[PDB]
Amino acid sequence: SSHHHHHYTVTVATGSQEHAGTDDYIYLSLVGSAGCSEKHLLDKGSFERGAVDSYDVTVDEELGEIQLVRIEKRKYGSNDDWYLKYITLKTPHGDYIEFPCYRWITGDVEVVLRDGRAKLARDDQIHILKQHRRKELETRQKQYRWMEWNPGFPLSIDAKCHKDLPRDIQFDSEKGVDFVLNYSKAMENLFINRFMHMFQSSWNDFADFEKIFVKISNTISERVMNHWQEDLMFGYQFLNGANPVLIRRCTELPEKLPVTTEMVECSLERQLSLEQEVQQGNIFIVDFELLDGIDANKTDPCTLQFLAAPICLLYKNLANKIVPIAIQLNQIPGDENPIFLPSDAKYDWLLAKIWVRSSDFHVHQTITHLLRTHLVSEVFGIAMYRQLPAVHPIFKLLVAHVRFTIAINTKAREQLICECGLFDKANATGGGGHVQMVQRAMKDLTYASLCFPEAIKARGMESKEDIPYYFYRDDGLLVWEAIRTFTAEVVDIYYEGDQVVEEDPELQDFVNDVYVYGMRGRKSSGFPKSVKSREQLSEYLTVVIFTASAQHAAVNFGQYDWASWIPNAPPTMRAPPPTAKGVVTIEQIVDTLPDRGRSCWHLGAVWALSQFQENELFLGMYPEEHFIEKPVKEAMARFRKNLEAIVSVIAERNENLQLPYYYLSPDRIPNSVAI
Ligand SMILES: [Fe+2]
Repeated sequence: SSHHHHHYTVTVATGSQEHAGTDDYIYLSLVGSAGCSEKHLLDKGSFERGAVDSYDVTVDEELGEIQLVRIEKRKYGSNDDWYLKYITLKTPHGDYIEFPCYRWITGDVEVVLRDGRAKLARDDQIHILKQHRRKELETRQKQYRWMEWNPGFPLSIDAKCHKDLPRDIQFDSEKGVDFVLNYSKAMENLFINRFMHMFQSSWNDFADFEKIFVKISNTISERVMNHWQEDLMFGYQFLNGANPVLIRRCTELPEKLPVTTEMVECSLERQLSLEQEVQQGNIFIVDFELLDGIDANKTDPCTLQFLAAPICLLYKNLANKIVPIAIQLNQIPGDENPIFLPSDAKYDWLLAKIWVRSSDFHVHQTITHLLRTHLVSEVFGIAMYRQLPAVHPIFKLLVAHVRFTIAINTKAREQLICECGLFDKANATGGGGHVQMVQRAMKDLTYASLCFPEAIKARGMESKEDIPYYFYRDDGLLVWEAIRTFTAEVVDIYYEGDQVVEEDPELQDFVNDVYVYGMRGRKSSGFPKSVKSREQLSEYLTVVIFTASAQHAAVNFGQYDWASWIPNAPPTMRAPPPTAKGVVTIEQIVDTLPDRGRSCWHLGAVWALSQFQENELFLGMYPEEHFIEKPVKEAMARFRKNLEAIVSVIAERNENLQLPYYYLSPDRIPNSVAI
């Protein structure tokens, strides 16, 4: 695809996208320490998609060391956008200089690119480079401003629809990544259009839903189908499901749950008492205080949707497996909030489990998944684009991990979770309830909650010896330390010491745009207002990236496996929680379960949101060479080797498991949060 033009040897790399070529005029200038260059007109032929064009440009006079490159595109007619990858120069004196672009040029502005050697402001001392940097930040801050989408929410990009973002942060495709289009296209692909708007109609039994499900089911999905009524599967999801972040070891029984040793005698397997067992550390808890006060979806007057705020008490049996031993569906005990038990009627216990699952699904969708992953990543991205110039070593590193984050969130807000959005179709927290969740969850979000080892230890889930079957933790720690090592290497490459980090003005303003605008300047978040050490900078970028890639994928890509069997992850409930024991029948649960119309939308949503791209970039795949220097390439190479080793470790582990756990295998962890 190489084309040579003959009258400095200039090589321009055009993008591989479906539209990266442009037929407009492209003029080029070389800005040197001893002079500037005329606007040289490139070939008249249109730059092609995936192209690499070479041109001979003769300078009238010695320009000295080439520092900057101006690129202008003037429309020949009907101006179309052009994705520039990089520009290489082979100078007369025998020097090869690479300028990474990787940006959309739509004629609107003249783009100015700098050498691919990563630089800190402290390194720049001449008017040429400094003016470029200052002006670059001026326009970055003109282009990337903050906005509050909903009160108490983290600040997001200033835009109403997708087309309102800078194209550099838009999707490569016009309508390529669309919630409406991909969800409906799945509902057709999954062969479920007949139920797309078939509300107020209930599935007559499990068998009917099962016959449609077998043809679309997966491995983990079919296991869920065969084992969703088992205490073992119920407890297993609390460690290795799609939302394995809520369980905490119980060191003292909550006073609000008046559970008794005599109540759990049958589940207990050590001849110890319930309190004695808590003293031993074998009792675990999942408390849904965050669902108390959430308003259920009232958008459908012909169906009442209901939430709960359960407290689930679980036990680690002689097999070192965590299984549920007690469930109270609401927060304040009484005569109408029974504590259901595995000894109760089959369907009392089953309905308790169904409600616990529904609550976990609501938390996952809103708190675990959206807020703590997407919106955090978007905050980091907006701060990045505002405060770190493209020549900064932190920008070159994070740009690949915040790719498609702003755009996916904006598309969500314009199609998915807006007022009367697709979210309200099947979820009971539509109409505003989920909004309140985020607000209430905000004050619980802290910088330590995003640091993985601290987060694991904070709930007491640290000991692999006492809690051996926590694969999510085991893989997460491997990946976290891998990324920490990679980030440490980069930091050490670019910061002589803590003084250089501390004196870095653009890093500090980036951190502060995260603290003030991202977290709203809330003191109780724990976010650094300034980084003064390389260990702290490493940890900060580690939080950023791990939230943007590994954690996000762990919370997203278990949705079709585990939520696909609706009884295992109900998006809504159509009856209030049972207030008495021995009064509920399997039929009544089927009637409490979602209708046929919401079924299709939930299934399509989890399937569409559970998808990898055909040419997706996984952890370490950095095709866009923003870094072009040798030491940083070696650091990336080591990153890749350690990741591949972890892939081997995780595969060998999966070979000996009932149900393998592949979500934290780096070969399935994208770079950024694109869904
Ligand atoms: Fe996600």
